[PDB]
Amino acid sequence: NNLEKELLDNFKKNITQYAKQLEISIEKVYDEKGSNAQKDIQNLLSEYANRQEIGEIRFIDKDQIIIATTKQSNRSLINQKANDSSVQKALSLGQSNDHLILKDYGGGKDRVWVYNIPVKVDKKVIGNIYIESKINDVYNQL
Amino acid sequence: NNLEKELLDNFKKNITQYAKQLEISIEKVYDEKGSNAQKDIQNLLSEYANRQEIGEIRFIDKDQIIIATTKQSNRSLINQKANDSSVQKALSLGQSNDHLILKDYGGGKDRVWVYNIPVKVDKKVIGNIYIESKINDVYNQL
Repeated sequence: NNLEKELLDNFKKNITQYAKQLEISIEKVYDEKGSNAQKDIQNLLSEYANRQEIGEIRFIDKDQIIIATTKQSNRSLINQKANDSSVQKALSLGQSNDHLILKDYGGGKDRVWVYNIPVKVDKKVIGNIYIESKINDVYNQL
Repeated sequence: NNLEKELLDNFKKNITQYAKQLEISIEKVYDEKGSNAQKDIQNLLSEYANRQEIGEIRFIDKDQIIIATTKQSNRSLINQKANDSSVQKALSLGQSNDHLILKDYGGGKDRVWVYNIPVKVDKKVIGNIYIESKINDVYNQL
């Protein structure tokens, strides 16, 4: 019955927990590790991207330039501006948001759950983690 | 100064990217192409082995039998068990690892960077890609 509801909740919870870990790890690049942060960020992102349920992670800085992406095909978007309202809102409001979108990666219009989490280090919004997660597979694992 | 650091990072990045491509290609043998997989695996491995900076690639299956190797001299190790802890750990933990070892291929003890990447197809660890890369030449190209 509502195994479906628990499956989606658990999926949501995992993603949020991933995203928090990634946000803290990026803070820790500054606060503890120091100090080529883009490289440090790209590596962390590409690590986290290794979950099958994550389709893409990007890091968009406070000037809204994309400085890392985990997708092969979008590497050309690195060092470009991000044309995205949910990202601008996170950068501007300094709070997280999530939303569903429809995206055709080439297999059909897929249900994708986007999560944005601003990265705030010592009182400054330095950027935003943008995550596409494959909420589709929740119905596949269902 | 730290041209050295960038050279090693770039070397590491390339190898990781190779290994990911090879892992996906082996998944795609099952998911898309079908269906004499050992032959399919040996060919892919021997293809990828064509980079000068790759010294050997082996594929070790979940039972830890070596089913492909790109080295002439080790062809006798094909269809033998792999006596290797970094391989067992990848198969068991289902995550990638890397490590440095010292290996004398006959020219002296060389610095070799080993990368292991488990191959997971539709939720099963089916095996592990083991790569020896010639981190030595980074200091030669240096």
